[PDB]
Amino acid sequence: GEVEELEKKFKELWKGPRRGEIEELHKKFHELIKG
Amino acid sequence: GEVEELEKKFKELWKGPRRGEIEELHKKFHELIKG
Repeated sequence: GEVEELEKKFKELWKGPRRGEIEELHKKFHELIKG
Repeated sequence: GEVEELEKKFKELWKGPRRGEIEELHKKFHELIKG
């Protein structure tokens, strides 16, 4: 197990369950790890 | 199950397994869902 898990949960939440709440979390990830 | 799954896998990959590869994926998420 490496990072393929976080990526799969990503495209799986946009196409399946809700979506607006998912991309909202992505914005949080930008303020979570910065760049 | 809603979005708490993607968030947990997030902070779990930074603090546990590798990390540089995780934040790298986050950049991909920005080009994955745009804003």
